[PDB]
Amino acid sequence: VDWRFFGRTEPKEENKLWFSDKITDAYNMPQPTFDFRFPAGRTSKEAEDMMTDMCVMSAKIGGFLPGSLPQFMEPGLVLHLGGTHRMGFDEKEDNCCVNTDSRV
Amino acid sequence: NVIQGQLMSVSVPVNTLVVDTLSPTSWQASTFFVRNGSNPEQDPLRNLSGQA
Amino acid sequence: IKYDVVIVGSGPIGCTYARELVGAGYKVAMFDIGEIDSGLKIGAHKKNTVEYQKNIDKFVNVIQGQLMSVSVPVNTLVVDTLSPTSWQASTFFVRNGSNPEQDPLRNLSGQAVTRVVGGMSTHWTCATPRFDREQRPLLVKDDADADDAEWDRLYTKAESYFQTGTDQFKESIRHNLVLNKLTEEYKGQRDFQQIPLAATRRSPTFVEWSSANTVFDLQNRPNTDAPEERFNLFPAVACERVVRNALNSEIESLHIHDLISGDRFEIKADVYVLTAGAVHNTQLLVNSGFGQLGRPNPANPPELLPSLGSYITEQSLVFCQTVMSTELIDSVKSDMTIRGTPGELTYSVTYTPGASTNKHPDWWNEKVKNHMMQHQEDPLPIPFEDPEPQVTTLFQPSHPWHTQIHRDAFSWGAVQQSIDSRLIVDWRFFGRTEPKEENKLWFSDKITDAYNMPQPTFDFRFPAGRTSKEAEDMMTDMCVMSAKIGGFLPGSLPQFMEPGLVLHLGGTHRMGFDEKEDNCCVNTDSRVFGFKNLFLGGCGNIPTAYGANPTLTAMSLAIKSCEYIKQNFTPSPF
Amino acid sequence: MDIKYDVVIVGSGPIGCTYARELVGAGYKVAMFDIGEIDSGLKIGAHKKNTVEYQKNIDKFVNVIQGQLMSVSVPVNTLVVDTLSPTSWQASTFFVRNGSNPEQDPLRNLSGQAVTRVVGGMSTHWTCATPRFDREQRPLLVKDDADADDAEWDRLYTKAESYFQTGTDQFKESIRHNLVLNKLTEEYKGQRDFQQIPLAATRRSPTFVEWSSANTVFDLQNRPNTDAPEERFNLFPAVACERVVRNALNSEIESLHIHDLISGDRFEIKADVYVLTAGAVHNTQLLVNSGFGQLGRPNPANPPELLPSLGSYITEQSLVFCQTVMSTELIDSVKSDMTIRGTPGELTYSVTYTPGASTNKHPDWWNEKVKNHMMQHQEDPLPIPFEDPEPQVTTLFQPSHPWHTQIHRDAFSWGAVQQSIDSRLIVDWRFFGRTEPKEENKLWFSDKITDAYNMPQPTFDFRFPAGRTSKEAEDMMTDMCVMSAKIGGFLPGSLPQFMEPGLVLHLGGTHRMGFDEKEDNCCVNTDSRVFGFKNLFLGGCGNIPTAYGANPTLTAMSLAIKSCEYIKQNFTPSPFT
Ligand SMILES: *Cc1cc2c(cc1C)nc1c(=O)[nH]c(=O)nc-1n2C[C@H](O)[C@H](O)[C@H](O)COP(=O)(O)OP(=O)(O)OCC1O[C@@H](n2cnc3c(N)ncnc32)[C@H](O)[C@@H]1O
Ligand SMILES: *Cc1cc2c(cc1C)nc1c(=O)[nH]c(=O)nc-1n2C[C@H](O)[C@H](O)[C@H](O)COP(=O)(O)OP(=O)(O)OC[C@H]1O[C@@H](n2cnc3c(N)ncnc32)[C@H](O)[C@@H]1O
Ligand SMILES: OC[C@H]1O[C@@H](O)[C@H](F)[C@@H](O)[C@@H]1O
Ligand SMILES: OC[C@H]1O[C@@H](O)[C@H](F)[C@@H](O)[C@@H]1O
Ligand SMILES: OC[C@H]1O[C@@H](O)[C@H](F)[C@@H](O)[C@@H]1O
Repeated sequence: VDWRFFGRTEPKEENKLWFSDKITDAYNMPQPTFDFRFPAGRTSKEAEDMMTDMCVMSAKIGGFLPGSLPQFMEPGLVLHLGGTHRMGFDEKEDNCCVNTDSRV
Repeated sequence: NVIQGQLMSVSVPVNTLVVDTLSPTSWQASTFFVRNGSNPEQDPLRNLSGQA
Repeated sequence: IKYDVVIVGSGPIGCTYARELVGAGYKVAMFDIGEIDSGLKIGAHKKNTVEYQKNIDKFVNVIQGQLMSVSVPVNTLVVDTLSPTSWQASTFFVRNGSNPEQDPLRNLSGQAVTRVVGGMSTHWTCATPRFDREQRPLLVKDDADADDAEWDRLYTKAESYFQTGTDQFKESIRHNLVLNKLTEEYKGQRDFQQIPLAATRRSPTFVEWSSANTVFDLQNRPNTDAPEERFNLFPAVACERVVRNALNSEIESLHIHDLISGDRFEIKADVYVLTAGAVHNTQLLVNSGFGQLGRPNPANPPELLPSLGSYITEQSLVFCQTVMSTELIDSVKSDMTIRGTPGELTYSVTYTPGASTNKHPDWWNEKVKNHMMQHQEDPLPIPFEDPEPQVTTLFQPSHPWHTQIHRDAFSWGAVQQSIDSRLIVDWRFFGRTEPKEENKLWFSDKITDAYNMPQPTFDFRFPAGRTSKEAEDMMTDMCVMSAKIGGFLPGSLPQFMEPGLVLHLGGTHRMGFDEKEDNCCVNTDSRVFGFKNLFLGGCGNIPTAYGANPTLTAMSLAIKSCEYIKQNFTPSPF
Repeated sequence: MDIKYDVVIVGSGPIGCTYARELVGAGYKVAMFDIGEIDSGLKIGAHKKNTVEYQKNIDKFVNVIQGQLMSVSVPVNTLVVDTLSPTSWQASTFFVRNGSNPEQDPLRNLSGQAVTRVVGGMSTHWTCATPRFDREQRPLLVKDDADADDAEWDRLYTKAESYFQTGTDQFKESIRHNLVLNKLTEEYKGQRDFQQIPLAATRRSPTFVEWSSANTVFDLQNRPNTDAPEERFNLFPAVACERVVRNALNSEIESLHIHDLISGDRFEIKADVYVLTAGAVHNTQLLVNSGFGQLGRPNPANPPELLPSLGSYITEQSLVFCQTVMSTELIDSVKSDMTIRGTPGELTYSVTYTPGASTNKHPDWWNEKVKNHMMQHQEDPLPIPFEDPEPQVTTLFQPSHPWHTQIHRDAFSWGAVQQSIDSRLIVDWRFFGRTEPKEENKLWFSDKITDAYNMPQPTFDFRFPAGRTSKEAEDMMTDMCVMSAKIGGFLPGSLPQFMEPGLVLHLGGTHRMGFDEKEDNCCVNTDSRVFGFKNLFLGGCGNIPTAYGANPTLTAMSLAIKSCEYIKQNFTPSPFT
C-alpha cells in the first residue's frame, strides 16, 4: 500500500518563480528559475506533524516496505504548484494578478 | 516510465559532482561550467528540483 | 599442566571469572581462539587511540573487520552478464563459506562473532544499563525485595568492574540540548538521563572506554604487581570439547587445538568455565555431546540439556538518524546578544553571566560565545570539539523498549556527508523478544566452519503476539519521539535492522531454578545441571525477554557464579 | 624521555625502522617518535594481516585498511540534499564542514590520497609487493658510470630485500598461481616475462603466510634488553612531531619540537642527527611547518628562501583495476590429466591420474591436490582446492610495456552479487603507470586551515601531465583489457576502470632527491641529506624524483640504507653510559 500525505504551504512574497534575461530554455524562452523554501512557522511545523502522522497511521495497516521508508519527496515532485499568477479580489491589497473571473 | 518520459525538469542547477576517474586522455573540465541544459541562475539550495 | 580453573574466552565475562578467581587465589588458565590485538594493554578497547577519537567515523571499519557472520545462506543471486568465456556453474552450489543448512528466511543474518583477545569488548558501544524486574531473571523465588537486593548487590559490583557512570557527557551541549528537550516533551510521563556507560573521561576530547582489560588486565601472573597470583592466558587456541565422564556428572578435561604449533592437547582442571559467547558456548557444548547435533529432530530427544539451543532470543532493532530542528539550533544561542555581522572587525556576541533570564549555564554560554567569535565563518553555534549526545529513556511497562539517542561510529554515505555532523543524532530503539521453544540455534552434523567445528544454523522468527506488536509499536514511538528533535536524515530513514545485527542474542544456554520446569541448561549459579564442575557465563544464560544491552546483566550472573565456585573448590597451594 | 639522543627518528614506518635498524645496530642512542600508537599485537609494528583469523577470513581485512586510511584533502561538499524535513536546520551555503578543506580544488586533487597513523605505519597493512626499479624508473646514484650505478643499486636492493625478507617463491605451488602464470607465459612467449610478484613475506605453512612489515625490519623493542644488552633505542608513541628548529644560518637543526598527545605537553628534543620518515605528505608538512619551502598558496612572485622545490614535482601513479572470472577453458585444464569415471556422489566416482606420465600437462604435486579435492568434495563443481593459495603474478615494467602489473588477489570487499561467484574463479588486475615529475604538480599546506593535529592542512594541486603520462595511462588500460581477456571475462561490478587519484598510495617526489639542488630541482642529496644542513635527513617515497610504475617502498628503503652509511661515517655514537 502506498501512503502519500500532502501538506499546505503558506503563500510568501519571497517564494518566487522568475525568468532569466540571458538564459533561455529548449524552446528559446526565458529560463524559469525558482527561489523557494518551505516557509518557517505553520508550514514547517505541520510538515513534520504530517510525517509523524503518516508514520502513526500507516503502522495500523502494516510496517514500512524496505526501500520505501518514510521520507520527504524532492521539493516539487508532487506537481501541485500554485499562486504563480494568483487570484484575488483586489490587485494591490490581495497581492494578486487576476480577479475572481480570472481576468488579468 | 510513461510518466517519467514526459516530465521535463523545470530548472536544473549547474552540476558540481566530481568525476575524477576519467582516463587521463579524456577531455576534462577545469570548472563546473554550464553543461547539458542546466540553469546557472539557480541556487541548488532554494529550488523546486522535482518541478517538471 | 594442571590448573585449578580453566576459562574458555577472554571477553568481558571470562575476565569477570578471571578477576574473581585469580584474586581469590586460584591457578587460572584462560584460552582464547583469537590473538592479542589492542596494543600493550591486553584486551583493551580499540577505540582508545587518539587517532580514532579524532577520526571517530573511521571506527566502523574496525568493527566490521572483526564481525564474522554466523550463518550465511547459500547465495542465489543471478549474475547473467558474465562473458561467455568465463566459467559458470549450472546451480547455486555451496560456495564462499555459505551454510547449506540455513533457511534464508528463518535466519539471524546479522548475527556475527569476534575472535580476538577481549572478544567483542574491544569494539562495543559500552552501554551498561541494569535490567528492571520485567526484563530480569529471578535469582530468588517468592521474595521480590530479596531478589532486588541480590540483583543490586551484583549490578553494583559489575558496574565497578566496568566503570559504569552517567556523568561522562555532562558538559556536552548537544547532550544537554537533546536531554532537556526530551525531559520537557515527556514531563510527567517518562524519565530521561545519560546512557550509563562503561567509561572514564580523561580529557575534554578523550574518553577511555572500558573493555575486558578494564575488568582484568590479562597480564600473566605472578608478576611484580600481583606476585601471589597465578594466571596464564593462551591466545590462538581453539577450545573444542569438554570431555564428560561416563556418568555425566563431571568434566574430565578440556580438548584444545593450539593453532600456532598445531598441537592438540587435553588440559586438566578442577573447574571448567565456558565464556566463549552466546553462539560458541553452545557450539562447544554440542560438540561435546550436550544437546543434540544435527537438524533438530523431536522424535529423538537428547540425553543431556534438551533445552540447549532452544528458546533463543534476539532483539528487534529500529534505527534512524535525525537532522536537528532549526528551533533547537537557535536555542543553543538564545542567551546571546549578537552585534554586527560575522567576519567584520565589529561583530560582537555576548552574554551576561548568572543572569536569571538566561536559559543555559555560564559554562555553556561561554563555550558558545567563543566558538561564535572564533569561527565567524561557521554558521552554527555548537563548538566543533563538543562531545556527542548520550541519552536514554530506559525500558518501562508503557514503553517496553530500551532507547539510545546518541552517536555511534557510523559510515556516512557521502550524500549524508553533506550534512554537518553536529546536527545528526542517532536513534536506536531495542525490543524484547519472548523466549519460544521453536526459536533455535543448532549445529550441522555435516557442515563445518572456518575452525572445523560444527556449523551454526539459526531457525528463528520474531514470535507472533506481543513481540511483534511491541516491535511495531516501538518503531512508531521512535518516529514520534525523534520528530521532536528534528526530521529524519535522508539515507538513514526509520527501519528495522538486519536480524541479529544488534548482537544481543541470549537464552542459547539459558538459566533457571529447575532444568525441566524452567526449560533451561544452568541454575542460578550458572552451573550446568548434573555436572559438578562446569559453568557457563555469558548472555546465553539470560532466559528472559530483554530490551536493554545484556552484557552487565551477564557480568552480574558471572559474579554470583564465582561465589559458588569459591564456596565449593579449594585453590591449590601456591 | 631524555633531553638528548644521538639520533631522533620521526616516524615508525618501514623507512623509519630501516634507520633504526642500521643506526641502533651501529651503537647509536636512538629515539623514535610516532604520532600513532601500538595496535598490532605484541610484535610491535607488525603486519595486522598475520592473524589466524584474518587468513581464515581474508576479505574481512579490507576493513582494517579502510579503518586506518584517513583522507589527506577532502574538498568542500557540494552535494544537494533537498529532502530534509522543513523543520530541520538546513544550510544556506556549502560551508566548510566535517573537516573539509576549503583550499582544495576538487578537480585538481589526489582525493584517494590517505595517511595512516599507527606504530608501523602503512607497513601494518600493506600488500608486501617489493619489486626493484629498472634503470629507466630509477634515480641515479652515480652520475656518468652506469656500471657503478647498477652495482650500487644492486648492493642496496639486496640488503633491503633481506631486511624485508623479499622472495619470489612463497606461492610457487599455488594451482591458481601457476594456472595464470603458465597461461600468460605461453601467451606472451618471446614478448614478455612473467614471474611471481616479489613479496616481503615468509610462508609458515600451506595456509599461513607471515607478511613482512616495519617489525620485520626492526622489532621496535626498547633497548637495552636481554637480547641486545648494549643497544639503545626508545620508541615514543602518541607523540606529534611538529617542527624541527633551524639555526639562524640555515645550516643545522637545533632541536625537534614535540607534543605528547597523552599528557598534552609540548617538549623540545635534542639529537646530533635528525631523521624525518613521516611519509610523503607528513614529511613535507613538518618541513613546511618548520620554514622550508613556502607556507600557503604557492606564489611564484615570492620564491622561498629554503628548498624552493619542496612539495613541487610530485608524482602519483595512474592505477587501473578490474577483476576476472576464470575461463572455462582454464578451469577445465586444471583437471586435464585426470581420468574421471562414474558420477560425483555415487559409490563409484573415481578420479585418478598417473604420477610422472610424460603426457601430463601438470606436475604431480598439482594433480595430487586436484584429485584429493575432487574425491573429498563431490558436491563441488570445481577442481581447485578450497585452500589453494592466491595467484601472485606480474610482468615487470619494460619500455614496451611501461607499467607495473599485479595479477593476484588482494583483500577485497565483495558486493552482494559478486559474492554469488565462487571466489576461486576471481583474479584481480592492477596495472600501475609512471607519472612525469612536473613543477606545477604540487602538494602544499594552507596558512589558515589546520588538520586534526593542528598542523597546516595539506592541499594538492595535481593533474596527470599531458604527454607521455597520459598516453601511457590509456595504453595501460587497453593492455589490461587485452591481457585479462586471456584468463577470463570481467567480473560484473569490478569492470576496468581508473581508480580514484592517489588511492594507489604511491606518492613520490614531495621532497625529492638529486645531485644538485638547483640543477636537479630537488630537496635532498644522494645521502638523503637536506641541502645546506649538516644533520637533517629525509627518508621515504618523497625522495624519489623519477617517474616510476613499480611499488616504491623497496626503493625508498634502499635510499635510507645509503643515507645511514653517510650518517655512520660523519656522526659518532655517544659512549654507552
Ligand atoms: C595502505 C597501503 C600501502 C601500500 C600497499 C597497500 C596498501 C593498502 N602495499 C604496498 C606494496 O605492496 N608495495 C609497496 O611498496 N607499497 C605498498 N604500500 C605503501 C607502503 O605502505 C608505504 O610506501 C610505506 O609504508 C612508506 O613507508 P614510510 O616512509 O615508513 O611511511 P609510513 O607512512 O609507513 O610511516 C610513516 C609514519 O610516521 C607517522 N607520522 C606522520 N606524521 C607524524 C608526525 N608529525 N609525528 C610523528 N609521527 C608521524 C605515522 O603515524 C606513521 O607510522
Ligand atoms: C560488536 C558489538 C557488541 C556490542 C556493542 C556494539 C558492537 C558493535 N555494544 C554493546 C553495548 O553498548 N553494550 C552491551 O551490553 N553490549 C554491547 N555489545 C555486545 C557485547 O560486546 C557482548 O555482549 C559481550 O562482549 C559478550 O561478552 P562475552 O565475554 O560473553 O563474549 P565475547 O565478547 O564474545 O568474548 C567471547 C570470546 O571467546 C572466544 N572464543 C569463541 N570461541 C572460542 C573457542 N572455541 N575457543 C576459545 N575461544 C573462543 C572469542 O574469540 C572471544 O574473545
Ligand atoms: O507524485 C505526486 C502525485 O502523486 C499522486 O499520489 C497524486 F495523485 C498527485 O496529486 C500528485 O501529483
Ligand atoms: O549495532 C548494535 C549495537 O549498537 C549500539 O548502539 C548498542 F549500544 C549495542 O548494544 C549494540 O550491540
Ligand atoms: O590499491 C593500491 C595498492 O594495491 C596493491 O595491489 C599494491 F601492491 C600497492 O602498491 C598499492 O598500495
